[PDB]
Amino acid sequence: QDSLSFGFPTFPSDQKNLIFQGDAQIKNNAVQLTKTDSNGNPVASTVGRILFSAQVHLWEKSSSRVANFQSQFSFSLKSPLSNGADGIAFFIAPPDTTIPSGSGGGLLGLFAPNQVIAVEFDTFYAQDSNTWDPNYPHIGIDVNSIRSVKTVKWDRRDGQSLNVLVTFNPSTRNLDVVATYSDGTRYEVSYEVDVRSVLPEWVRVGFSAASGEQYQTHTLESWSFTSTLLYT
Amino acid sequence: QDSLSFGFPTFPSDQKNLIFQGDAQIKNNAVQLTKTDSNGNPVASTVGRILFSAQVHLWEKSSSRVANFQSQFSFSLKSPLSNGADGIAFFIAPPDTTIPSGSGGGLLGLFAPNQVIAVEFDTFYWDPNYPHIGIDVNSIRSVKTVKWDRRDGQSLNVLVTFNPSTRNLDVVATYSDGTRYEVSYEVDVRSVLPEWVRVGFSAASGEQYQTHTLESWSFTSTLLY
Ligand SMILES: OC[C@H]1O[C@@H](O[C@@H]2[C@H](O)[C@@H](O)O[C@H](CO[C@H]3O[C@H](CO)[C@@H](O)[C@H](O)[C@@H]3O)[C@H]2O)[C@@H](O)[C@@H](O)[C@@H]1O
Repeated sequence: QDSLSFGFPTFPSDQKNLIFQGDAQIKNNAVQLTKTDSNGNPVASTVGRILFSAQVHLWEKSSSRVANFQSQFSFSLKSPLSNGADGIAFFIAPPDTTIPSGSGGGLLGLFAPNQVIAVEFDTFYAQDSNTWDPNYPHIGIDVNSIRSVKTVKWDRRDGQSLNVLVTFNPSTRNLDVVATYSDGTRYEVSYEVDVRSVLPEWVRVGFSAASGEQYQTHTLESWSFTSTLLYT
Repeated sequence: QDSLSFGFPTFPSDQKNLIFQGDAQIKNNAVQLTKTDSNGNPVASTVGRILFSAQVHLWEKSSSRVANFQSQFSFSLKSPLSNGADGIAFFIAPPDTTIPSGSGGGLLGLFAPNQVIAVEFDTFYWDPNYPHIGIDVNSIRSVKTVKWDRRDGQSLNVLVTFNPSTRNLDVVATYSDGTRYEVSYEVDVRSVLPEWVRVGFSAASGEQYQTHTLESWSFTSTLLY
């Protein structure tokens, strides 16, 4: 399909178009990328992802067209542990992408010590962070192996939902990420990326989270996505 | 997804979201629901269907909601025969539906000699004369039809639409010259189809054939109150 759109104002249990991976599953009409005990609280050493069944025709060489697309979602994070971890992330990878062996923890079930595009919302520590301020969370644009090729200071607000909007326009190869809270608190970051130089014409779009030594929930509450091939 | 929506201006060779069943394949950036030869000509004994991977939530007994969708598409039909048969038909069956056994001939690969709705364009021998566009709700094939005109090689733009607000399923098939055909049968979809369904097409030809070419297809569905 040149064009594809789908939305989940909410995440009821009887899902069908979502490829749950890892501890991923539905509870309380939402998606827990990270595992969560019986009482709802997050556990440790948990990782999970979910993709949308239908693949998105990212781009097409035969017609020199790239997909102009938008991704709107919302996630709230919760955890007793004073400093939740590690983070959630919207990614775009090849269709057959599966959780990389040992990609848990600060890798967010995405990478392992690929070919991907991602907009991760980290909250873990890095005693060497070279593209952010470690002693403070961050939103990072991950292109291929290069993690956070551009970041923006963020804030982890326990239990509070964060409405985000990932929009990529091929007419500029401009990927914008606008995340905001309930009280107008606004966090953003843009970055020129040529989706073609890093992903196959056909990909899969979805989310990933993870927790290692420490934890937090990564409740995916709503989502919407649209992509359309544009000449050029 | 409470709302699903997709569009294929055309059908290239690299389709990742179509469940090809039977002999349906892609050729000339279109879907050859029925099979053709190396010369691209229709043949005998054959049925073919396609489905859109992503299931469509047609209604929700929970929120008691019903999906308000819409499906447009175009096809043409070629055969060296003057009485080419049997036809192509848009449908909505459960996610597991797969070409029924011995469903060749006029069964369009949609009926065995289920739960499914379908807008069929029968060209074969519902006025047992002129072709007809029929609405097949579940097992009752064609509970409402309208004479139709087969025009070899001519595209037929079709707009099947369902509205939970009146449960009216409307079909509007028109040609280049403007000739328009329409039909619309009341249908409490909840009555025959599970909440989760798949959409797609089907066609076939037994002893009389033709080419069932799906050239494009747009679909959108959104649950409502
Ligand atoms: O339409 C005029 C022509 O009709 C021809 O009749 C065919 C024969 O009686 C015999 O072969 O049976 C077929 C129908 O059976 C199969 O084909 C139809 C159509 O493809 C299909 O619906 C059915 O399920 C089955 O597969 C007749 O069409 C023949 O009499 C010609 O001489 C005549 O001009």
